[PDB]
Amino acid sequence: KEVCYGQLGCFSDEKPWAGTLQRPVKLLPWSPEDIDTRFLLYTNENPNNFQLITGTEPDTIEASNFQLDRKTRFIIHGFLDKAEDSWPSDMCKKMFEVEKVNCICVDWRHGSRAMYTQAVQNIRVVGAETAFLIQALSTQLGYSLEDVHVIGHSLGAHTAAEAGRRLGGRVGRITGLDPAGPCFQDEPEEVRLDPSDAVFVDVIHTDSSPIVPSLGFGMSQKVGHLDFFPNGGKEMPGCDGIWEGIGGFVSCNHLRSFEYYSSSVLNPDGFLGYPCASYDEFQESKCFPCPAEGCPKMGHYADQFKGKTSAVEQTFFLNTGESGNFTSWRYKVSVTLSGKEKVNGYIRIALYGSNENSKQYEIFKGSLKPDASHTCAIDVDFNVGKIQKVKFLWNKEPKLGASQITVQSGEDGTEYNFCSSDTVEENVLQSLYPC
Ligand SMILES: *[C@@H]1O[C@H](CO)[C@@H](O[C@@H]2O[C@H](CO)[C@@H](O[C@H]3O[C@H](CO[C@H]4O[C@H](CO)[C@@H](O)[C@H](O)[C@@H]4O)[C@@H](O)[C@H](O[C@H]4O[C@H](CO)[C@@H](O)[C@H](O)[C@@H]4O)[C@@H]3O)[C@H](O)[C@H]2NC(C)=O)[C@H](O)[C@H]1NC(C)=O
Ligand SMILES: [Ca+2]
Ligand SMILES: [Cl-]
Ligand SMILES: [Cl-]
Repeated sequence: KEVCYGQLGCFSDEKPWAGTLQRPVKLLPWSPEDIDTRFLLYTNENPNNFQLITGTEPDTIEASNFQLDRKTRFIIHGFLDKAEDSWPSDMCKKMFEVEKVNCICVDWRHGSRAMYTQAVQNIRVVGAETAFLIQALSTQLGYSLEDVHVIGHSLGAHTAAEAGRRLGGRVGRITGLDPAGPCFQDEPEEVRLDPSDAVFVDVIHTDSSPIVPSLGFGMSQKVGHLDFFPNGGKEMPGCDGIWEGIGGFVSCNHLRSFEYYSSSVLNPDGFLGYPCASYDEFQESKCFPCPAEGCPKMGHYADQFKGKTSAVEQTFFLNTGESGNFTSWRYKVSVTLSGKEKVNGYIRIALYGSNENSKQYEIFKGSLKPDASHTCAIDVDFNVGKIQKVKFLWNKEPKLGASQITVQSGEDGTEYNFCSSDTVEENVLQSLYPC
C-alpha cells in the first residue's frame, strides 16, 4: 500500500518505512495540505518577521530577501514544536549577529501535532517538501547545494536526513541535534540520519539511551562524521514504581542540544570536543589535551575541523556549563604539596589570567601529606587566556602549602608551571609564580 502526492511523489508502507518491529503498525504520511509545511525565511534585513517562500512558485524567492551570494541554513523543529516565536527563529537571530546568511525555518507544526508514529511518517512528506525547495534553488537560481545547511532537532534531524537522501547526499551539511531515538535507533540508513545524507553530517547527542530500556529521546547510536556526547550524552548539568515518560520529548536534557548549538553560534570555541571512545576515559583524562591539528568545535563552527569527513562516527566527549551561555574549557591541574606535617583537610586552587580570574576549585580531599602530588581536571566556564599566576588554598593548626602547580590548557595544549617556597595557615591564599 502507498499514497502519492502529486509532484512530491509516492510514499509506501513497505519495509523499512513500516511493518517492522520498531514500527509495527503500517502507517502512511498525511497529505501535504494536512501537514501544512511552511518555509519561513529570515534575513539580516528581516530578522524578526519572516518572509514566506515556496518551491512551487519560485517567484516568491526572487521577491524575498534571499541572496545568492549568501550561505543558507535550514532549521527543522521536531515533535510537538513550532518555529514562529520559538528556538528556531531565536537561533536565526543569533546567526545574524556573527554572519550574513539566508535563515530558513521549516515549520510543520500541524503535522507534528500528531500521535508520534504518525509524525514519524509525516516527516517523509516534510522531507520531500524541503528537498523540492532545495532543488528549486539549484534549478532556478543555480545555487550550489554545498552552501545549504540543514539543522534539525529530534525528528527534525531525520527530516533533515530525508531531504539529504532525496538529494543524493549533495547538500553541504547536516547537523543533527539529539536526533530522535524512538523509531530510528538501530534501523536501516534509508529511514534515519546517517553519514551518507550530506557531504558533512555532525550530531550533538544530549538525551541518549538504548531502546531497551528507554531512558531518553536521543540516539545513543553514532550517526555522523562527527558524534559529540557532551557531558556523557545521558544527563546534562542543570537538568521503582510506575515509570512515566509521557513528556520525554520536552525533557530538559533533550532540548539542551539546540541550546548548546545556539550558544556556539556566538561562543565559537566554548564547546571543544576531545577524541575519545568513552566518557569515562575522558573523565579520567586519557583524551587530553587536544590533538596537534586541533579539537573540533562542537556546534556552529564544526565545519572548520580539519578532516571533518575523513572518517565516519568520529567520537567526541566534552563538558559544558550548567546554565547561561553553557560554555566551558577543560584544564588538567597538577599540584605537589609542601609542609612539615600531614593534615586531614582539602585543597582548592584558583587560576589567574589576562582576561579575568577563575573561582576556587577543589582538587583533592582526604590525607594531605607533604611532597604528595595530586592531579585533577576542572571545568572552567570562561577562557582565562594566558595564565599569569595561580593561587593555592587549604582548610580542615599547622602550616601547609604548594611547591609546584602545573596547569595544562585543553585547547592549545600549552603547559604552565608555577612555583613557591612558602607554606601557609588554613584559608590563606598562597600565590605561586611562573618557573
Ligand atoms: C558565561 O558563563 C559564565 C556565567 O556564569 C561566565 O563565567 C564567569 O566569568 C567571570 C570572569 O569573566 C568569573 O570571575 C568572576 O568572579 C571571580 C571569582 O569570584 C569568586 O569570589 C567571589 C568572592 O567575592 C564570589 O562572588 C564568587 O562566588 C566566587 O567564589 C572574581 O575574581 C572576578 O571579579 C573580580 O576580579 C576581577 C579581577 O581579575 C575583576 O575583573 C572584577 O572587576 C572583580 O574585581 C570575576 O568577575 C565568574 O566567576 C564566572 N562564573 C562562573 C560561575 O564560573 C562567562 O564568562 C560567561 N560569558 C562568556 C562570554 O563566556
Ligand atoms: Ca539516511
Ligand atoms: Cl523585521
Ligand atoms: Cl507561544
